Amino acid sequence: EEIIWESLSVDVGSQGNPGIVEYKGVDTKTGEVLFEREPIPIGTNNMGEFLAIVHGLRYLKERNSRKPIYSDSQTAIKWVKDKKAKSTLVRNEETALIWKLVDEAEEWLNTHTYETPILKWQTDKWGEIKADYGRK
RNA sequence: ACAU
DNA sequence: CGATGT
Ligand SMILES: [Cl-]
Ligand SMILES: [Cl-]
Ligand SMILES: [Cl-]
Ligand SMILES: [Li+]
Ligand SMILES: [Mg+2]
Ligand SMILES: [Mg+2]
Repeated sequence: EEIIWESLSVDVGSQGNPGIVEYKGVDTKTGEVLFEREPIPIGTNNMGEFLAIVHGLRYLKERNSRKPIYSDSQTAIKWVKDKKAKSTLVRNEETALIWKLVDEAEEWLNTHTYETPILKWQTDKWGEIKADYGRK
């Protein structure tokens, strides 16, 4: 398995889980940050991974790009394939923002088409995904 | 068990 | 050590 360098890599980072969630997408080859979401006060790791992939799909579609997306999240790759994010996070006023984003991301997937391959980054062979946040 |  | 997920 060769890395597909002509691709977009996404990943989540957080302070607490559940906690403050952010995510970003980078050029897999150069590491250039192509988008980064403003921190969301309360969410889960998997919600952030999910939003990161969907944002990537929207980013590539808008730019007429056929590049694949790498994610390291087994969970979020499945959620995108299903068009359904099966998060356990409670719905309350503190989690309303992220739940609105998740609901809207599902809605986008149910109203648009894409051919973008969503690929599992093979961390065991390649090391950390290039969008990883690391340690604070 | 696997993945974050 | 615990949390989010299949
Ligand atoms: Cl978002
Ligand atoms: Cl997977
Ligand atoms: Cl591909
Ligand atoms: Li990740
Ligand atoms: Mg990471
Ligand atoms: Mg980390």
